[PDB]
Amino acid sequence: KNSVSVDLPGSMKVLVSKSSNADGKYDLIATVDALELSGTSDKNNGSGVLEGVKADASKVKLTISDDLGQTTLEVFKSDGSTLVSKKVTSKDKSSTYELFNEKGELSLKYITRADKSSTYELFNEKGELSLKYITRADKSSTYELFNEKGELSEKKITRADKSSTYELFNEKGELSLKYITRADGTRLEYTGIKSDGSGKAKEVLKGYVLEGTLTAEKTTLVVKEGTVTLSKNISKSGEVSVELNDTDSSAATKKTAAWNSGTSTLTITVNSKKTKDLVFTSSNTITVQQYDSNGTSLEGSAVEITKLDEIKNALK
Repeated sequence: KNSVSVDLPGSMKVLVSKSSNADGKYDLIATVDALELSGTSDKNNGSGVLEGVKADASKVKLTISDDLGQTTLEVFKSDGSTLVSKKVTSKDKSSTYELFNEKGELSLKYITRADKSSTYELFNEKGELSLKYITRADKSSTYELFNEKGELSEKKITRADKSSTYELFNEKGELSLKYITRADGTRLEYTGIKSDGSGKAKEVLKGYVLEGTLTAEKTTLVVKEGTVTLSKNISKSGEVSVELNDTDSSAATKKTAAWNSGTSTLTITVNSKKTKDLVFTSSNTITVQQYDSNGTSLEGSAVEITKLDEIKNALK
């Protein structure tokens, strides 16, 4: 026919006859997710109502507002009254999609908007929220999954700088696992978390992993090489303190260390002579630098550690 294709909110197209019929009306045809719909409108721009029937006897109504600014796609049961789904989209790309349960209440609601923020919600058979995933215009998000009892089972909060906190709870809704991912990608992993707040810790750094424990007061990661044990403590405030302990009583080879929290540096000494500086950086790296053989001042440049063995080597 002489028809015009018209683009519609919601990534749909309608075809509207160019010629009015005897009654002053225009025929409309449109395929939406493979299904052909049809209507007759008194308007000639693509607005109006189209209808179609699916092979499962479901009934589909598309309503297009006068100014083409908004479309409503409804899916009904075979009675053409009981709702299955409804999708409303605007010209600015904002849209709400709703799926209905046999009760006639929402089982799913999903809004996606202009700035590309969105909210996705599932509702259980009680009418209660069972999952919520919200994404923001800066790509931050929060995800919550609840269990049948309505307690939290899984939670992830992701920030705009890409840092995140991921939590898993057991079947009683108690915290079991927590991953804290930093903005730079490094991670603190807490597993086997117990009622008393202690558990296993790992810090995942770029190239290597430290292991340790969590207690009520702090996280302490430990590297041991022979008689020497290095401990990195992270306090509740995020404050780091480092300790070195050497079970070697030999005055000639025993390591002792002095921490400086102002410079986040542990200085190691052997036989009254400084041997190296281990610096615990705000960038979640560890550098090692040696002194000269008199122990007077640092030589060379600091080397950034990328493997656990390098830490071990520094403690020999």
